[PDB]
Amino acid sequence: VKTEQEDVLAKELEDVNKWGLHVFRIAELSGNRPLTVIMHTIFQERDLLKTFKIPVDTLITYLMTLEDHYHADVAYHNNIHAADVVQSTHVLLSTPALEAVFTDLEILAAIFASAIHDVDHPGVSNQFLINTNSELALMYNDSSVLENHHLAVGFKLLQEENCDIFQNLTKKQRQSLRKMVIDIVLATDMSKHMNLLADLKTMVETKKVTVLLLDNYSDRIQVLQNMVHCADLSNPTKPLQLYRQWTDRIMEEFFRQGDRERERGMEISPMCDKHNASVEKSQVGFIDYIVHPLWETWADLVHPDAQDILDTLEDNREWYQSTIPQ
Ligand SMILES: CNc1cc(Nc2c(F)c(F)cc(F)c2F)nn2c(C(=O)NC[C@@](C)(O)CO)cnc12
Ligand SMILES: [Mg+2]
Ligand SMILES: [Zn+2]
Repeated sequence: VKTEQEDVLAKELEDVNKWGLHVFRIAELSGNRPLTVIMHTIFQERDLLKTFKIPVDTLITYLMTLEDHYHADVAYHNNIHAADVVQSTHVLLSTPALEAVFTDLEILAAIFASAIHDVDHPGVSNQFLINTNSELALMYNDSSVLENHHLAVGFKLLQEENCDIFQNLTKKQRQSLRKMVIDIVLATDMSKHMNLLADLKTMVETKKVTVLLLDNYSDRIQVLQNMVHCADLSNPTKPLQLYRQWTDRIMEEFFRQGDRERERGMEISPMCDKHNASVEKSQVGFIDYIVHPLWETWADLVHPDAQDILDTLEDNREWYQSTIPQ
C-alpha cells in the first residue's frame, strides 16, 4: 500500500494530461524525482512498456540515471525543466488535430527526446563554452555544443547497468528512433529557431487535412521538432503562477552566468547583468519576438486546439507589459 506522501503524489499525477500541471509540487512530493515519476506515468498511460517490451526495472533505473545527470545546482536547466518539457510534449501529442497521425515509435521519440534534451546542462550558454575554450566546445567544433552533448549523454546513459530501455527494439526501430531523437534535440538550439519557424509557416500555408495529413518523413519530423521546440518554449503559455517561477529560475541562471563573465573580465551576455537588468522588458521581448510568433503559427497548424494556450500567452504578456517600471 502507498505511503501518504505517495498517495498525494498519485493525486497530483491525475493532471498529467492537462496543461498547467503542478510540476514544482510533483518535484517536492517525489523527493526531487519529477522526471522519473512523470516519464513513468506517461509510459504507462501510452502503453509504451508493453509496445516496446521495456522491462519496468530497466525503465526506472534509466530514468533515475538520466535524472541524476541533470544538475541540482542549476536553477532552470535541471530535471524539473526536463519533466515539464516531457509533460508539455505529452499534452501536445494528444491534440485533436494530430489524432492517429503519429506512430508509437514517433511518440516514443518525441517523449524520449524531451526527457534528454537538456541533460548535463552546466547552466551556461554555448557562447560562454566557446569563449573559454572548454573541452566540450573543442569536441563539438563550437557547433550546437550543448545540444550535441545532451544527445551524447542521453544515449551514453543507456550503457549503464540495467539502463538499456531499447534492448528489445529491432535494429530498424533503433535507427529510426535514434535519427528522430537527434533531429528533435538538435532543433532545440535557439540558433535554429528562425529557420524552424519559417518551415512551420510554409507547412501552415500548404496545410492538408484528412485531422492533419503528413505524407513524408520531412513533414513528420518538422512537426515533431516544432512540437518539442514549443514544449521547450511553453513557460509563457502556462498559468502565471507557474510562468513566474520559470522566469525567477531562468533569471537566477542568467545572473549567475553574468557574475562568472564579470569576474573573468568577459563581456556580460544579454539579460545576464543583475546590475543592469529589466526582467519585465526581457519577458515582453521574448514573448513578442520568439514565443508568440512560434505559438501563433502552431495554433494555426492545429486550429482551434491551441486557442486557450494562445489566450494565456497574450494575458501573461499584458501582465508583464503592465509591470514594466516607468
Ligand atoms: C521563462 N523564461 C525564459 C525561458 C527561456 N528558455 C530557453 C533558454 F533559456 C535557453 F538558453 C535556450 C532555450 F532554447 C530556451 F528555450 N529563454 N528565455 C529568454 C530568452 O531570451 N531566451 C532565448 C536565448 C537568449 O536563449 C536565445 O539564445 C528570456 N526569458 C526566457
Ligand atoms: Mg537546451
Ligand atoms: Zn530546455
